[PDB]
Amino acid sequence: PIFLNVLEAIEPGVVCAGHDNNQPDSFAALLSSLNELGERQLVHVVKWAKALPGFRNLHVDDQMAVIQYSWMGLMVFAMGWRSFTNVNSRMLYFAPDLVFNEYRMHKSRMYSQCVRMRHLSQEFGWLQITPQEFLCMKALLLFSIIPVDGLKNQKFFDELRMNYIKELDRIIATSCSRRFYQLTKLLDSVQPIARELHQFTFDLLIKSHMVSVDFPEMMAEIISVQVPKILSGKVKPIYFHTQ
Ligand SMILES: C[C@]1(O)CC[C@H]2[C@@H]3CCC4=CC(=O)CCC4=C3C=C[C@@]21C
Repeated sequence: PIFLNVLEAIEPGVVCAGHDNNQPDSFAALLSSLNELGERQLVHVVKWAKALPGFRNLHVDDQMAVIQYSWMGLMVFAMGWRSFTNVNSRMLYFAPDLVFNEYRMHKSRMYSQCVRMRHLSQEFGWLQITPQEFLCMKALLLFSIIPVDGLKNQKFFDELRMNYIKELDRIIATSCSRRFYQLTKLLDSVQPIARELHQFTFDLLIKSHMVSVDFPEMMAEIISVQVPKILSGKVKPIYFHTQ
């Protein structure tokens, strides 16, 4: 009741990219649209996270940090879910006005990464993830990447993360054990994907001026300030099982 009531009530609604589907696809136009969509989704991720049960118990500085580190994985996870519920994972449903088909996957120069994300999407089907499990897993996904040196107040974070794990546990509840195993495995699988995208968007930002790919304000900031901390090993994901 209560926990899930909150997660359902705060789930963001549909977000459009504002892409112009009439002009021919192209590396520059597709990625620039994705970046605009990224900026827009970021606004929602922030509002969503701040409304999560117990989130404000975290030190104010830790709050923005965990959101900026988890942003990529969060977007990837929700996207895979939208792709599964809308186009049965046949394509990547980034937004109602920005669906990637085989051709866009290739023209965006993100084919292998898109293949990886499509696999994630398909897993929602293969595992028959319920909407409730999806919401719990997405929440937990927000608390799955932190600085090696710890946050301002690691204790509140560890406590909060532990609670979201217990919540996923209740929703699942020798079948419980098997289900918990496969869902935590799925959650772990998001990280390697998020890392490839972190590397890709970072490289893209550095040469964005040469390829005509625009990066909105807040994203350009996150990719140049928070993402390199992840790429250089200062910030690491928290895996359930050893990789
Ligand atoms: C194109 C790029 O710069 C590299 C990877 C892209 C990511 C891929 C994951 C993603 C999922 C969504 O549903 C919203 C937009 C979205 C992105 C928008 C811009 C990024 C960060």
